[PDB]
Amino acid sequence: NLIQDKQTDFGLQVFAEAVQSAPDRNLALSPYGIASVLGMAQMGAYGATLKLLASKMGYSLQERGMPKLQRLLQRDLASEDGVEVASGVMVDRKIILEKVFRRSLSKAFQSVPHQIDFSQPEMARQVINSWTSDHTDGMISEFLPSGVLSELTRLVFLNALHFHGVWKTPFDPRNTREQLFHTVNGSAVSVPMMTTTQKFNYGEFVSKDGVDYDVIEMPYEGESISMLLVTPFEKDVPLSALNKELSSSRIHQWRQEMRKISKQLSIPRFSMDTEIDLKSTLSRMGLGDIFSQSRADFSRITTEEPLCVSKVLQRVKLEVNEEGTKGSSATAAVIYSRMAVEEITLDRPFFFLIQHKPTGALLFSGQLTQPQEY
Ligand SMILES: *[C@@H]1O[C@H](CO)[C@@H](O)[C@H](O)[C@H]1NC(C)=O
Repeated sequence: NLIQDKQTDFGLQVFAEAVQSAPDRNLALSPYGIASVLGMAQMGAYGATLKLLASKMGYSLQERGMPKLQRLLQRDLASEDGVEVASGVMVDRKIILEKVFRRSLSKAFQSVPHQIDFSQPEMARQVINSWTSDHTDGMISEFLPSGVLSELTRLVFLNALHFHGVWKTPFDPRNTREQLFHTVNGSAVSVPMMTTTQKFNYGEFVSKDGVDYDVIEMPYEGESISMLLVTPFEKDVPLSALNKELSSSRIHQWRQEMRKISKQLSIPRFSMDTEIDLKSTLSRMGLGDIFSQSRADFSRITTEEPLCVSKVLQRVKLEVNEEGTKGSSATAAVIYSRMAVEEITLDRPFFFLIQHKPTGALLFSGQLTQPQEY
């Protein structure tokens, strides 16, 4: 809907700032997860800080009927098989919380703020890691490494997501082969390339800046979730040129302009485990003041003292491999055609989006720039 698209757009903007500052690195974020934590921050914000957040995000969770929308969204995504996701706010145990913040987090997120003794950073780390692990079924067992929290840490918003998908149609691992992937370096490296032929939802598009590109869709079993793979046509045009195609409306027009068509698709097998501290990106988006001791207004969290965000952290993890619906065939029925099936091989950096179709939410937005890394 309208506000789903606003969340998707806000999260893709964060994604687009992240890749702009690190064009050569593998990166997976969760637009849903990012909107979720900044939605938590909104519940605590007041005055100019609320106004700032609401204007950058495009909506306000403090407005009538909005907590129920956040809550149903969160409920629908978390209930997907394969999805383990956790968001929460961790606040120093010494701070006296306002009831309104408690009531807001319960109404929109069915959560409570988690009080942490940050004056003992290594204990705080173990407590936060165990909580995150318990709430992701162990899939994110050590959310934070040492050196992130300090004794000065007061308020942390975090989101953790692991996703184990099963393709509707399995890849045959016997069809997986070492083939060359071209990095932004110009260098070529040989990696396992999974391959399959099937009728694929497929479209060709051109960006605003006249860059020609394709998008191809691959469903997980159930078809509530599917991955969209997006890449420049020309092998020597960088992935960067596409950063601004990623909007919820552009995704809407991809879905109505795409049609099924036989294709031989080859894509690297890869895993990503991306940890990100979102300060630098959010500040590039104009949200720097939420981190400022002098300018941030979280009066809804506490009125007894100044308070600004210490950290906004996300960790996202997924493994993309051959696994498909058990006992299903890797291969279509043999239909003869004088039509040569076009090959699409993803042997240069590409975007991948993983979308929940009922809500339209993006569980992931990532770029693969080097398949041999996480
Ligand atoms: C590119 O630089 C050299 C080869 O040109 C290599 O050692 C390095 O790891 C490459 N980096 C990436 C990200 O492919």
